[PDB]
Amino acid sequence: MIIHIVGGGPRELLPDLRFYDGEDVCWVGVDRGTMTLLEAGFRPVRAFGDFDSLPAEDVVKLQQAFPDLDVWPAEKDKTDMEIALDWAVEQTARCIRLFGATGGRLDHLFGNVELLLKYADRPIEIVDRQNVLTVHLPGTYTVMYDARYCYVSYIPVSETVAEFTLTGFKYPLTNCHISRGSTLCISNELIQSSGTFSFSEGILMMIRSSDSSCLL
Amino acid sequence: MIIHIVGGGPRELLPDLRFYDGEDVCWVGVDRGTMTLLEAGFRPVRAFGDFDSLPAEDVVKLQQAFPDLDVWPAEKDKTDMEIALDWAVEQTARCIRLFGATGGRLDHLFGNVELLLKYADRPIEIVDRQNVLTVHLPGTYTVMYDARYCYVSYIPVSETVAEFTLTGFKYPLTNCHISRGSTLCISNELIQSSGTFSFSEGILMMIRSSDSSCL
Repeated sequence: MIIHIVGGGPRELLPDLRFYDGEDVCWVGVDRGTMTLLEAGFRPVRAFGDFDSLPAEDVVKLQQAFPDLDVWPAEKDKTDMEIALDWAVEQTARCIRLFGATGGRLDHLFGNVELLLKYADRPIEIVDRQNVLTVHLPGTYTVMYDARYCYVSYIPVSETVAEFTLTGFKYPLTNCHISRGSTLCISNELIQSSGTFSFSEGILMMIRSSDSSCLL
Repeated sequence: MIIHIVGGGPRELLPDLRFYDGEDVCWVGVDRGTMTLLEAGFRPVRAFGDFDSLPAEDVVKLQQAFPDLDVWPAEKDKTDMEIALDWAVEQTARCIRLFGATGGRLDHLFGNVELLLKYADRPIEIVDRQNVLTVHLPGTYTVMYDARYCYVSYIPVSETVAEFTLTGFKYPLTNCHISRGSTLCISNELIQSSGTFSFSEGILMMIRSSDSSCL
């Protein structure tokens, strides 16, 4: 099972959700992200937020389409994405992806990254038309060739990240010691069909991205 | 002196740069940022990056009207933005602002935030059409009401931020202990003409922002 949560960030930043759809995918709406789901003809198994966050005409379209929708109201001192994710991480999904979680007010993106950090031991991705962002605890992880992304960047979240090691990339790294501030960001490119990154200590962010140029 | 660096992030995210120009402003181009400056009619005192990195017509357009532009090539394991800021920080400027540093590839944004952190003792802002993002070491800081921004958020960068205190805000805090992962993001609003934030240990990010619900 895979859980795809669609929040209410700027809409031009969303990928085409049809390419993220599949029979193991359960869709969840957050704020006006629910309207995006309706437009794709997907039924959210669940939605989170208040209806004040949608235009009146949109609420009419939503309740018309799904009169029985299970909506969970906004909670004090928590964002709608947070309550959605708090629930999602209890469902034993193989992967959770957050869409509509980037762009606009930067405190939203950064708050969302803090959620990934809070749940660093869970498989959660932030995804937009140009990026997939993930955070990781020590271990060994795979990276598979993906047409959507040419660039890979690693950024230390913890003060240090020990024994950082890459296989399959343009620039090789083996047992590299990483200190935040001294190492700002490591840029690289998956050259082989697949590769790994691993580290023994700390907390590490990976961003795989693309841009207009990325069409090699 | 004020240094304004224009990078190559999505053009639509830039505020109107005319509002950020001044006699004391030295503009600096990074990547495609240089084209944005030329279109705006501001000649950069210096540019960072390679011409290979620019769209074909742009290299003509730039080398055609501004051939004497002082361009400094990319360096080893450093972004163009990095080398530009490394230089800017050496010039003893009162303020350094990075435009075209948000949106698009998020590795650019996050890498730029790491630059701000390396230089946390320096007055540097990341700015776009909806945000001003700064990072801060222990101290007491004044925040001035600004019509452009009706939201103010605080996010811990260090594991802990100690003795965090707000004065002049809609949701007050006094001598609060902040733990990253446990306090994810402090949303707020400045409700006086000036307010303060202070903390005694750690590193704290401030984001002042706006959206369509700012009156």
